[PDB]
Amino acid sequence: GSSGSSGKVKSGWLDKLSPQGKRMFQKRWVKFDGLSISYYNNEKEMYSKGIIPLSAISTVRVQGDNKFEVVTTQRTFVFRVEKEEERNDWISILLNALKSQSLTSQSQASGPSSG
Repeated sequence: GSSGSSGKVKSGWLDKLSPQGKRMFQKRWVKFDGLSISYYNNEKEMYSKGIIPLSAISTVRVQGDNKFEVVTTQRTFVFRVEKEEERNDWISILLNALKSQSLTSQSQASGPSSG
């Protein structure tokens, strides 16, 4: 165990679910540093806030096609990607940053392989 490969961050156009009726989707810029998820609105805004703390993230799972649902102590959020590799990537990135903050946590899948 004690794995750790490159790729602890990720940033790209993501469709956030603002409304509560799957009536539409709003695209917003997202970026991960390693502590929290900072995602701002596509358009330039002022006096606005929108950051999800890694601690809030209780669990992560996949949804629909090329989509996933991120549960947060506050309110579950749904993020959609444009590529398959991304969908899986994002999740992994989070799960990886979740195990660091929480030892002996719920394991998803281990891949012991070097080169």
